Amino acid sequence: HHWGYGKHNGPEHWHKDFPIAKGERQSPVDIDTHTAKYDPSLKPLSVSYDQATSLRILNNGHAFNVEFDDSQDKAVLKGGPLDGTYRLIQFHFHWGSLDGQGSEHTVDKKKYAAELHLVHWNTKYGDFGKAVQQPDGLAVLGIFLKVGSAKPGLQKVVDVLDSIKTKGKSADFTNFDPRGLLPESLDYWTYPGSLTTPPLLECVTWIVLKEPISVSSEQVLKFRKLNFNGEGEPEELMVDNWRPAQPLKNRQIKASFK
Ligand SMILES: NS(=O)(=O)OCCCCCCCCCCOS(N)(=O)=O
Ligand SMILES: [Cl-]
Ligand SMILES: [Zn+2]
Repeated sequence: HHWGYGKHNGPEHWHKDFPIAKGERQSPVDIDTHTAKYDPSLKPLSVSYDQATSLRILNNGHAFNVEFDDSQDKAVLKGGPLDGTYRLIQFHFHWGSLDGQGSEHTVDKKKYAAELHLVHWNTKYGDFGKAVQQPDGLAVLGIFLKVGSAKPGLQKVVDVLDSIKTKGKSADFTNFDPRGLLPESLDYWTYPGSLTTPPLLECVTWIVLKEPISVSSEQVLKFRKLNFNGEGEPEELMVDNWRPAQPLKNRQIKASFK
């Protein structure tokens, strides 16, 4: 009985094996655009993905991960609410069975068709492992996806999904440039949160971009063709692999824009 997104192992069940699920700084959260406050103290955000090196893509039975070589200081995120340097280790998506849902974070309760998460760990901690043991060990850049025009930079990921249909499958995936997944504006909302999947560790400084990127219906449709199950097992389409908004509690969401 592993955690998942179904009726018996979904988000409402996670708290049992991971009690932190009802903790003080859980993610995602609804972003009330009116209560969020512009924060002058925020330094401009710096996203340097020019030397990013993807290695492979994997279907972990929950979503698919495009992994990067974080052994050197290549793809890094800095500035903004962040202190020091954060290194890109991987990115993945959360999407729905329908365009009307899929994103984890919401803006004034609005749910986007999907959400992109670029995961980075604080280099002051050496590696990813030691970083997820720190309140500021991680920084995740979240980008909303809506259905409309196709996103050219995403097609390479799309055409490769066929090779990793089922849980456990992986395929080499080099030279993928994540800069092709970024919207025009770096305007964002930021707050202290956690991983949205178990172990739901509260080590994350979330940075959610205001401007969503648009992908085509055909692109998101292929995401939906993926499987939760492993090869040779009953087909369970990989859809609605998103955790709903959690209590904001003792927190304030700051805006990088006025
Ligand atoms: N293997 S290790 O010791 O180096 O580290 C274990 C960490 C376990 C947790 C891994 C979590 C990885 C991110 C999952 C998605 O999070 S989200 N959706 O972006 O909030
Ligand atoms: Cl199901
Ligand atoms: Zn995620």
